[PDB]
Amino acid sequence: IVEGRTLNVAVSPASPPMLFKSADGKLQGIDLELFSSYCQSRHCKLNITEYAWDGMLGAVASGQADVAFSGISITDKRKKVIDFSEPYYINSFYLVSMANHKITLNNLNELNKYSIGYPRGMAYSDLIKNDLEPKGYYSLSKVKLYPTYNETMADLKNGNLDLAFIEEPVYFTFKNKKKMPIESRYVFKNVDQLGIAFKKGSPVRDDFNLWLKEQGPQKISGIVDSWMK
Repeated sequence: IVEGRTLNVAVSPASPPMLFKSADGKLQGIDLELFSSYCQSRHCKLNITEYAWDGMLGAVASGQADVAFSGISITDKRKKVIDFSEPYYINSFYLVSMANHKITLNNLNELNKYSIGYPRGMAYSDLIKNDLEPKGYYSLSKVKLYPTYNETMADLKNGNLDLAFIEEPVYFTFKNKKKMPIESRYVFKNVDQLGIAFKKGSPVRDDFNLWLKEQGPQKISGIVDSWMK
């Protein structure tokens, strides 16, 4: 159903290695390798537009875009307005400090005394609103929000922010690829899943799921792992 068809794709490429830009400004990452391989198989073409994070989710939710990707978490809230592929990665969320800032976290009752920050519109808000706030561990009203992970890290680096909420693959990019002196202090293990997003009702979601299964788990996991070092 996509043969010869051109799809409008919304991205917001500041989530390495799922989707990001090299120095030369070239778009790249797991998500692009996956979806461009799908299109090579089904003979479709991509018309890619870059948005801010909320602009990307908005475009696929309204049907302005046919497809969206940039390491997008499959959440209950988003599923009401967006159709997702099966997950290509089981994700974990870390609370991260500078290495010289010795924050020891025994349990969730200890979060309240610290500032927590992350990119506006990301799924950390859901975790807080649904899992931490009701138990009195933290309040959404106390979080610091930023445009991207880069501005979040900048406030971590200068000491303005105590803890950044950073998903595992991005954390490893900053720590191991970029060699930033940061350390996880708490891990929410396997609490999340990443998928490709499609406009509600899109048959492309179903056919992409078919393609994922044609490829098989080892091929997909191999693509994912190749990018995560």
